[PDB]
Amino acid sequence: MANMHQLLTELVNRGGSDLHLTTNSPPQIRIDGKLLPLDMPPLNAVDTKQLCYSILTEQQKHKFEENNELDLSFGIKGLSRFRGNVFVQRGAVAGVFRVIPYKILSFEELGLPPVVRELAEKPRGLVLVTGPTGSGKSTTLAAIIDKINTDRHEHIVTVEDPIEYLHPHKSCVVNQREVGADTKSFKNALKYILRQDPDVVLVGELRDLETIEAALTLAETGHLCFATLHTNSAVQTINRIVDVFPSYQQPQVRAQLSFVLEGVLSQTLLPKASGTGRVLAIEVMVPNPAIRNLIREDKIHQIYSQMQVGQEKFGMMTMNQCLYGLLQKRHITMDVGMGRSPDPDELKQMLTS
Amino acid sequence: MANMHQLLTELVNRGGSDLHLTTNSPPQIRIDGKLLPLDMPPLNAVDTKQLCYSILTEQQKHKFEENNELDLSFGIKGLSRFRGNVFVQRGAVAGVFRVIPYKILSFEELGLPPVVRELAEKPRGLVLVTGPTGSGKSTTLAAIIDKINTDRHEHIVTVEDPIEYLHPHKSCVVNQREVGADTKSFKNALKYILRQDPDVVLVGELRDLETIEAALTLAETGHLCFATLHTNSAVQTINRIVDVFPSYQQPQVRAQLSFVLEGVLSQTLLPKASGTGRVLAIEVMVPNPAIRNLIREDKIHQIYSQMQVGQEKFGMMTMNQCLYGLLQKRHITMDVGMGRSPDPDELKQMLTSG
Amino acid sequence: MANMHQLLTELVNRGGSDLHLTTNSPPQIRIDGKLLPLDMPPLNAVDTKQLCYSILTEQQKHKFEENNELDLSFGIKGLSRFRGNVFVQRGAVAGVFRVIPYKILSFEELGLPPVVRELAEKPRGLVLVTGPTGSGKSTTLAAIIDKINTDRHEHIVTVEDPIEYLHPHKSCVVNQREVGADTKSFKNALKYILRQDPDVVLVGELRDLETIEAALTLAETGHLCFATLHTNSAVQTINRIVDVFPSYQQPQVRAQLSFVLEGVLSQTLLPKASGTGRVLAIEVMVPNPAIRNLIREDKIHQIYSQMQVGQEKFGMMTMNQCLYGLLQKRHITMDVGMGRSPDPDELKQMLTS
Ligand SMILES: Nc1ncnc2c1ncn2[C@@H]1O[C@H](COP(=O)(O)OP(=O)(O)OP(=O)(O)O)[C@@H](O)[C@H]1O
Ligand SMILES: Nc1ncnc2c1ncn2[C@@H]1O[C@H](COP(=O)(O)OP(=O)(O)OP(=O)(O)O)[C@@H](O)[C@H]1O
Ligand SMILES: Nc1ncnc2c1ncn2[C@@H]1O[C@H](COP(=O)(O)OP(=O)(O)OP(=O)(O)O)[C@@H](O)[C@H]1O
Ligand SMILES: [Mg+2]
Ligand SMILES: [Mg+2]
Ligand SMILES: [Mg+2]
Repeated sequence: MANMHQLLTELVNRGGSDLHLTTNSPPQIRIDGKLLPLDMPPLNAVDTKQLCYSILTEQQKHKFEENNELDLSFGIKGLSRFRGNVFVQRGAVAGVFRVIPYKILSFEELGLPPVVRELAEKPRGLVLVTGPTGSGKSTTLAAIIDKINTDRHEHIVTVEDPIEYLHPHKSCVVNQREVGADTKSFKNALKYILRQDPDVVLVGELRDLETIEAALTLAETGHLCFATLHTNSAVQTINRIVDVFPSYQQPQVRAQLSFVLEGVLSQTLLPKASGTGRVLAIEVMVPNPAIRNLIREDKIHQIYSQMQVGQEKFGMMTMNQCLYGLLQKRHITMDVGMGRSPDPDELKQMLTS
Repeated sequence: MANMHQLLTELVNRGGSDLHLTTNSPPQIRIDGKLLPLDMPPLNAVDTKQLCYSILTEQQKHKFEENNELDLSFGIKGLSRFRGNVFVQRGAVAGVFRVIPYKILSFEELGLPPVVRELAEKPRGLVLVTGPTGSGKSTTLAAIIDKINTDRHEHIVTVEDPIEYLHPHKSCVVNQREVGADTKSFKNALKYILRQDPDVVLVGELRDLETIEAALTLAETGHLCFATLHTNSAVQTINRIVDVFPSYQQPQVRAQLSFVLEGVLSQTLLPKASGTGRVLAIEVMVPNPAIRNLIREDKIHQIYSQMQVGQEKFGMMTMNQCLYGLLQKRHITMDVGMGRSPDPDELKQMLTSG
Repeated sequence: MANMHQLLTELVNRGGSDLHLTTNSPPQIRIDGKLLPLDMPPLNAVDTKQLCYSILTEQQKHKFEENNELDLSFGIKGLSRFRGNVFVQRGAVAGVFRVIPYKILSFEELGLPPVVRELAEKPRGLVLVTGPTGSGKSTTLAAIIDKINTDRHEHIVTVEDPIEYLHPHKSCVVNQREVGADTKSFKNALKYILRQDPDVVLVGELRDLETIEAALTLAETGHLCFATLHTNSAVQTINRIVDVFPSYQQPQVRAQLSFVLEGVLSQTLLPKASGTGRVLAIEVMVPNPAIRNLIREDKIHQIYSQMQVGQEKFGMMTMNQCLYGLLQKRHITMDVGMGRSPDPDELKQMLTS
């Protein structure tokens, strides 16, 4: 029946986030978080292998067959780019494919508050975009980087596994290195990045202690560094970074973070109240002198109280404060807002007042 | 006399849990926990090798002869699936085979309380199914996963060594990866699972620090994660997870567990008082705000007191409370209930209270 | 002169425990702990090599010649089984051989108290048989396992280096794996033993931290686990197990031990007062609720006081209490009892009262 080109076109046309191909099921697309099967016969092992192999190079095929795992990205001219993962289950090939649009949407289209636009103007520091899997983090990062590319005459370097969004040069020089092709690893790229005269660097996830140290060094040496974590809040993000280090070296890490941290964004995507589309809920922490002191004084938990009152001055916003605003504008239902609040009793109190 | 197909048929027909093949003994089938020898001549070394090799591929035969060890699963069309272990003792092949039915029983048939069915509706978090060896853990997990498969339109990924229960697609997309064939290892499968757009993940036993960290990460990144441990209670399960980490990092592990933990099930299978069959005894801990606080404040022991009074509100149940109910229903004898109670004095108090 | 078959027959016939073959000495047999030379010419290097090689397979000969060390067991039909060790000294082969009877003696013949028979009825837990080298530990373990084999319909697995006592099936299924032939190592056997549906497992000596963790896991997962240590008392045994772990993880180990421990037996073999044969002296600790609390409370030393008064209720017995009974029945002399008491002044006090 349908070939890979038609399946990916249907994924794009229907606003799906992921296309799933596996044996004994028809192709399925995730729309607004939920899977929907396409009106097609179920695939067999011949189908899944042929469809997934149709978008691989010969080197990628040999590589997938050596490990039964493969991450990759590819483009279909005139349609979209895609991030693919291919694996093996029950002795057969399976694949998942995520849409990466060629055109980056704006801050207001993505539902990002104006403070996120101001983060794109920071000359230096560490900006963290956090949240659960598939919560819009790469899309937010692409919007920020596109703004920098538009407005600055600086050098942007990204290190990606794989490269997702493409950034053609506007006013910046943008260099994008793909792990496994352009560079051997994140570690090898970071070993030479300081000799490449960067101004803005995207390093991906802060996956281990070595990557955290690289990001802290980048942010301390006069660069604007963007990174991601899978944490769910500003406080949880700061604690996660500090606590990976041995107890005797955590004082320095807290001091470094207090100096270089310029923003923490924690995102989630919620189903809209209408039943179509998803809306962004975001917690924003922008450090002020009080928050930087709390970090140095090892009073990280008290940062949440500072965020509750930093709305007008610094554009800060707790997750519950964002859910409150989404509820008053009727963008989400009460069940969705409550089922997502990190503290439902606090959000209840905010409602009853 | 009998061939492997006939021996596995008797295993299934008799409701046994395991078939044992070893030299100088007839085939034996474990029924309700106790071995029963079949009315057959004892096997010799030729018999044990031939019977076990009849259910192996040539690649599996080569690997078994390379290591004198082998785990595997296989199916017999129209009968059942089986998990097998082949080994060598006294210079001869030996084998044990566990039944894996094609049909997944319901919560009611398995003796699982209604709170277990509500765990299958959880959209995120960490659910732990614990207990001793052969206590029904994989069967409970299959029942929960079959319920999710029936009710949700989500992506379920399992990593198994080997794959036991097979889950055909219902309303979910179900991908099942077998270690050693589909994926190199648990570690390699977990290295890529976040790029496979999952909603529900089965990771197997929390074998080491690395697997615990993977399961905690899965649970906090928006997924429903199922895993097993060989601990015997909810409190012992929480302590086991925290205590594997260095002392300075246990605070973060306790904070993570307090956020993501959605359920701990600890099971044991007991012989029925009727003499035929076994009955499930299960301790259920479902975190409420009080328990999550106790985890963060490093007061894990005080969780047991919360479970004693959380029956009506949250469906919680200590093991002794489950044993009490089984005794009231006359499913088990007093000796069996007392002999398996983790605190016989408490169960005695509960019985002679009124 | 005499061949290996005749030397091993003389070892069996004279009730010896070990036969020694080395150059410039006649064959010597250990009877009741003391060596006695046989009335034969001294052996040379040709003799020792020929005698020891007569009981080796070709693979064992190549193996011994590669390492100058070899542990093994073998049987002589109609006579006995034997555990052998072959080594090299002064450029020549030497060998020691221990008798392993085909018929396992009963509890009363071995001098084991009735509480040891009750340990064979335990459904689950950890049972430790401890004592110095050659103190009867394997023989006690074989008697317990034979009782389980007789009375239960369960699965017994032993891991041995090498297999000593053979256990033909009675009511149990008994599988015995020899390290270096049936299984690669203790570690590899223990890696798969939980997938082999065992009920009772013999794991040998708790030689390292990894083996202790395996035994604690077996005893906690619904199995009856038997293991040995070379400790001399119940308290010394418990302390040895806990103290091998780092200080931060000892709380869990004490908690595990308090849950799974079902018995500690510490044996010694003493020469009989008549001058012929040896008699077993044994310290028995069976945990009661008080002892299990002392383990959790890190009050291990106070367990000895509980054993002094647990004779009638739980069948417990300190080593000195056993020596006291052996002295009143005139089984041992005062010098032997005192020369063996771990606290001679306590045994003195028990005598003068
Ligand atoms: N602000 C947003 N509002 C609504 N939908 C969004 C938003 N941002 C991203 N999405 C959609 O969510 C899906 C995931 O996008 P994206 O890959 O950028 O997030 P992610 O956290 O980086 O995913 P992953 O964890 O796999 O790397 C996409 O389909 C995207 O169109
Ligand atoms: N609720 C139950 N009630 C009665 N019997 C059960 C129940 N659950 C499982 N069993 C039976 O117990 C035996 C073991 O089942 P299962 O393999 O699922 O447990 P397990 O703990 O995962 O075993 P293992 O430790 O080897 O992985 C099977 O024969 C099964 O039919
Ligand atoms: N209860 C007993 N009474 C008298 N003699 C015994 C008793 N048990 C064992 N023996 C004898 O002591 C000798 C050693 O026996 P055994 O090998 O079982 O002890 P062991 O501690 O396991 O030795 P090793 O440390 O070398 O492994 C044998 O000759 C045996 O016959
Ligand atoms: Mg991304
Ligand atoms: Mg299982
Ligand atoms: Mg021994």
